[PDB]
Amino acid sequence: KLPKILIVEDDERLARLTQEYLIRNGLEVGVETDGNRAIRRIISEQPDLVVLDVMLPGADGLTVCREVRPHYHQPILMLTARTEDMDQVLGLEMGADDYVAKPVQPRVLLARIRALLRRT
Amino acid sequence: KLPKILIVEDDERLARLTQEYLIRNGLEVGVETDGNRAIRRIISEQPDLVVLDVMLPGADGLTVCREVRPHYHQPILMLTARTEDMDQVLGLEMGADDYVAKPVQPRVLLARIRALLRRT
Ligand SMILES: [Ca+2]
Ligand SMILES: [Ca+2]
Ligand SMILES: [Ca+2]
Ligand SMILES: [Ca+2]
Ligand SMILES: [Cl-]
Repeated sequence: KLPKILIVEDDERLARLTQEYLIRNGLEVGVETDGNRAIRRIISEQPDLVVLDVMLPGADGLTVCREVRPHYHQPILMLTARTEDMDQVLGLEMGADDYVAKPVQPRVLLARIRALLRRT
Repeated sequence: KLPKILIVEDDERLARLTQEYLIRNGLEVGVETDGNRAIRRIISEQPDLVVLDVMLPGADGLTVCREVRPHYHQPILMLTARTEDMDQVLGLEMGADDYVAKPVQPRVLLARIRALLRRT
C-alpha cells in the first residue's frame, strides 16, 4: 500500500539523501544509476512513479522516457542540473509529467510526487 | 501496389489539392483531418509515409508522433502553417523525419516524399 518510487540518478550521494527523506515520508524507494538498466527495471518492476535524471551513464533521460512509455503508464518526474527551455519542452512533449531544476528542496520533491500520484 | 500516403491536414482545401497532385504523380493518397482518428488510422492502415500537420483538431502533431511511433516505423513528414520557435527540433526529436514550412510547392513535396521513401 506504500507508493513505490524509483530514483534514476547517477549522483549516488544526492540519490541516497533523497531516498532516505522519501522513505521517512511513507514511500518505498529504490535507486538506479544506469539508463539502460533503468529501462528494463521500470518496465519489469512497474514503480508507481519515476524520478528521472536527464544525463545518465548509458541511455539519457529522454531515451528512458521514450523506451518505457509504450509499456509504462505511470508518472515520470524529470530533474535537471541546468535550466534550458529547449530540454524542458522536449522532456514534457516526450511524455514526462514534470520537469524540475536541481537543487530541489526535499519537501517540494515530496509535494510534486504526491501531486503526480493523485492523477493515476 | 503504389506507395500509400496518408495526408493528415485539417485544412481540407489544401489537403485535397495536395492529394490530387500526388495521385496524378503515381501515389495512393488518403486524407485525415482529426488527430485522434489519425493515430488509430496510422497504426491500423500502416501507410508507407504520413504527411502530418502540427496543428489538428483533437491530438496535436507532436501527440500523433508520440502515440504512433511505438507501433509505426515508416517516415513522417511534418508540415507547419506558422513557424514557432523550437518547432523543428521538437518534431524531429519526437520521431518525425522532416519538418517543412507551408506553403510548399507540390513538386517539392513530391521530391521530399520520394527522398523519405528511399530511407526505408
Ligand atoms: Ca546526471
Ligand atoms: Ca548517457
Ligand atoms: Ca492545421
Ligand atoms: Ca488540437
Ligand atoms: Cl534499489
